[PDB]
Amino acid sequence: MKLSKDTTALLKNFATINSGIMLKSGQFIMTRAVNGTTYAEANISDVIDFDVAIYDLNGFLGILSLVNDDAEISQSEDGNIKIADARSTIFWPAADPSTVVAPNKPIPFPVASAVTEIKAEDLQQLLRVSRGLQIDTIAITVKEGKIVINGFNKVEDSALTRVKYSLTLGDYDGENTFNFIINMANMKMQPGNYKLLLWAKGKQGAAKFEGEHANYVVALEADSTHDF
Amino acid sequence: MKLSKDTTALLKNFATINSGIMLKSGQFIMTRAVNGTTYAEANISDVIDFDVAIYDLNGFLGILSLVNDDAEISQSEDGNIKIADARSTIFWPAADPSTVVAPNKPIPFPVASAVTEIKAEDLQQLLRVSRGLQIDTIAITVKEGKIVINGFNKVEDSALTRVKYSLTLGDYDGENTFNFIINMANMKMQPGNYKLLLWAKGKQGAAKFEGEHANYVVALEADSTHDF
Amino acid sequence: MKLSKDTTALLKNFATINSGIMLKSGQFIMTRAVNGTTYAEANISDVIDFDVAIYDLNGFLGILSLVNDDAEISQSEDGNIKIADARSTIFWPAADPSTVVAPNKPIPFPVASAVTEIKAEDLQQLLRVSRGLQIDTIAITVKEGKIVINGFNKVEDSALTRVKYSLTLGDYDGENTFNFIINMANMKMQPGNYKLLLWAKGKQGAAKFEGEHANYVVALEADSTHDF
Repeated sequence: MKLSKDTTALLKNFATINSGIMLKSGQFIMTRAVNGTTYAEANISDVIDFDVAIYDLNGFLGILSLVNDDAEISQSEDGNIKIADARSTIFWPAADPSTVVAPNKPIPFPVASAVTEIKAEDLQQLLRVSRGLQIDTIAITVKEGKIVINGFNKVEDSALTRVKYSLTLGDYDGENTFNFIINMANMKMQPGNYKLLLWAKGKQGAAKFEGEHANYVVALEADSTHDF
Repeated sequence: MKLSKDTTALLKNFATINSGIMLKSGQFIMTRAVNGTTYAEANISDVIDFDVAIYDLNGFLGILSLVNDDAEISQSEDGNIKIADARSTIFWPAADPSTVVAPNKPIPFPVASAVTEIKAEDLQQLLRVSRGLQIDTIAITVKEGKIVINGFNKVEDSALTRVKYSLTLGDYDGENTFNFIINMANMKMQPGNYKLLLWAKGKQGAAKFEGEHANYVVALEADSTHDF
Repeated sequence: MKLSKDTTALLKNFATINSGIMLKSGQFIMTRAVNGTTYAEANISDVIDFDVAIYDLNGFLGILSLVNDDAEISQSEDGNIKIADARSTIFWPAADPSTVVAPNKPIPFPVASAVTEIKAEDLQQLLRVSRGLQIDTIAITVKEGKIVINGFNKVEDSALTRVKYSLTLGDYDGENTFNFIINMANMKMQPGNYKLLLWAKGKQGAAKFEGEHANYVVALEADSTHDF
């Protein structure tokens, strides 16, 4: 198998969600944070031709940048990974799968309670601002008939009453009410545009970021409220 | 009000002098070190439309560098700062004036004892060499008919007797003799060319670096000598 | 004396071998690591017109990068170093040879047992991979009529049995058997192409990397083997 630049760029991102990964034969990759707050999946143009668990994904990816593009990666004789360059060979350890937390088989996302979208420059601003504003939690709600994302510094407003940052995502044509709360540390989507699919039922809730390359599903905090 | 890239760059330089600042409506900014050793002022092209004190100038400038150019900065509903964009909004705390040391009035430099200049490439060399040679104090004096700047490491040489770096500005046309001493920690001018105005009356003295947008006034140290 | 950019670049690389150096009148420089494991030398195109020991080479070279290349480096009135250009003078300390471990004399590298080469690209990858794979020791040997370098992780594999990296240098037109072991920490040659000269007698052994700018000599580890 071979890994194009796009595929390694995706893997580098999944590497920020979970340092390790479980690759399975086919053109689909997926991962989740050790604590299950964030999950991500993607169909890739490259094809994986064997099942292997890589404990240090970013390390593996770095080692692939030292080889040619047409490098041929395969399963080493002893069970590891073999990267064959024009005149050189690199062997990378394959880990026992028990040392890598991986997600269960993919299940279709439910039908959305609410739908909207976020543009690359806005996701970028949201993420960049959280650092300087000490924003560690955001809430997607409705104000004056438009979906908006408010940012708070929970450590010192617990009730999320003092909005420090506010972003308008467009108009809401629904009729329901909600204030879905997300933990900023879970927003690991790679930069780019995203369709935002909000889902809630009772005390269950999740936000899906459907992008052009991958999909990210993040959990809503217990404190979330709605009338769906 | 809208602040341009040129104005925020100056405010960023002023933040190295004092971490907080007091803005007054108009097109003039000035600040002073909390210990009162260095002063700075600048005329700006943008206009400030409301009076406001900012405790953490740097943090503020980091937040402005995240919103568009059109970003309008205004007096918030609850008396703080509002940074409005077309689709986003960021709030920032406005401090009580009393909690921010600031100059009460501009420092005029009506008279000079000596006038010289320092070119941008030479000021840059001075600063860099200083870091490399632990130079923490400089001395402006006359040497064989030339105005020069000598650099020393005060801790390893209390008599300011071992010059580690020497820079010639030009020849002196005066008739006086002097040795103006400056603590490098007070050389906060941003890069550029400067007219240098030196003044000393008895146990008094100060140096003014006149730039083509901001000026700096730093006090000479007590062990300075002169025949003025 | 005036040091051109190519001499300072070489001097900067020797500094990674031994933080200090002993310069001597002539057109030749050399140095050896404090623990005596690696030796380096080179012919330079500038003339060093006087003996001087430099305790902090990197610092010195940094200083030299703040003045014009036309800078005159001379023996200070009091034994130290004086660097001077158009309008500025910098003084750098000369060290007592006692505080600097320098080589004694270029002992002629013996006839070689075997000879090969390593292209710049290969060398770079060897170093880059060694870091990513934590390869602390390499082995130069013959495999299928070819000279090859195998990298191991000696702390995690004492017997040097599991190759983690392998590079092909070229075919061995000779007919001897050898397994020359080198400690990665001694591979300090600056980047470029090199002629590899390997030599061994009994329990004696060393490798000389012959480059166009400079030459590096590194000893072989005790565990090396050969029938030369």
